[PDB]
Amino acid sequence: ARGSHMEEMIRSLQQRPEPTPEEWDLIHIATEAHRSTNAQGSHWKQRRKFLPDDIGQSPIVSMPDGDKVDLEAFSEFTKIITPAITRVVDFAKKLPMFSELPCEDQIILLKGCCMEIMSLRAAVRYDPESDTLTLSGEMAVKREQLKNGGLGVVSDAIFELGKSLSAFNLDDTEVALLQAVLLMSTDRSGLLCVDKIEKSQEAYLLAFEHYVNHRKHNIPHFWPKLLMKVTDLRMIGACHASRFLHCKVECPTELFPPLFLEVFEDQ
Ligand SMILES: N[C@@H](Cc1cc(I)c(Oc2ccc(O)c(I)c2)c(I)c1)C(=O)O
Repeated sequence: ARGSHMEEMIRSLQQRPEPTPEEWDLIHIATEAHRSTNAQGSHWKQRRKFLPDDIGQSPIVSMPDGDKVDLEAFSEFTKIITPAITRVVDFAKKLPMFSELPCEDQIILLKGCCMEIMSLRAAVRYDPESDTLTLSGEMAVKREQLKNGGLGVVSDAIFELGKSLSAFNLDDTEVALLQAVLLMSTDRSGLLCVDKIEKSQEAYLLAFEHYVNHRKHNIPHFWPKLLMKVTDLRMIGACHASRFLHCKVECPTELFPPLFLEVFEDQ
């Protein structure tokens, strides 16, 4: 019927496929890679400081879509963006299927997912009571502030994602696997090792579907619902890439930290 008598008893309430031992090892590695690079781990809610409320209310630099930029808010956010980008690279480097790619492939994949991953890490720290996001576990920001400091409607999409993810009760492994599925994408141009990257994505997706089955979440249809959030995050990444091109047409390079320009000054 099954396996041994013990195995069937332990699996008695399981229906759905659980992770294999090899998937559990993949899951453990990705979870630890995320927790060792996710800032302020559990400490974030006490240790975050609100962005002063008089910053972000003065958008005066024009943009093509008519959502203007407040340069002082954009400066406060870019001031802390280089350590946050650096943690996404630290995370990817800790995944063996990423670190074994050619160096050129690893840079293309990191450029392709960086905003998706930093937006997910802000959105999972949405706080319903203050209606804020937390940036790098330290800066609490209101919708108006993040919208006027350069993101424009991107910030609304991240807040909407953050508010919707509260009911999903994601744990650190789910966040780490959504990050690995975002990272291991072949939807980018100029990759060499396409088949290998697709195979990794498929291994991460299936470990992730089996870990979701293991967790027995209390909202129904959890796995497709979570896939639809991955799609929302890729839309957020595309919106940000379009918006960042416009930033650079409008504003001088001196305002953009070198690593921020490198990861996104892109297509
Ligand atoms: N909160 C994340 C890091 C994180 C840091 C920052 I600054 C963010 O804001 C952005 C992002 C792109 C931009 O062009 C602008 I202007 C502001 C976001 I959204 C996320 C972490 O915990 O790693």
